[PDB]
Amino acid sequence: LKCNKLVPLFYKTCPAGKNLCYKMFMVATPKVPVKRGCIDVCPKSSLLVKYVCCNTDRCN
Repeated sequence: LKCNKLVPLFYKTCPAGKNLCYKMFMVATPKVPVKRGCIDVCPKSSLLVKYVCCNTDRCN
C-alpha cells in the first residue's frame, strides 16, 4: 500500500511496515495537519488532535 506524506516527498509504501495510512491534525484552534503516515492501528484523538486513517490506497 502507499499513501502521501507532507515532508520529504509525495507518497510512501507501507506494505510490510504497516497496513493503514492515517492523518493527525490539531484542533486547539486553527485545524492543522501535523502527521500523516502508515500505522497498524488508529489511536484516538483526545483534546487537541484527531487522526484519519484509510485502507483503500491513495485515499490518504
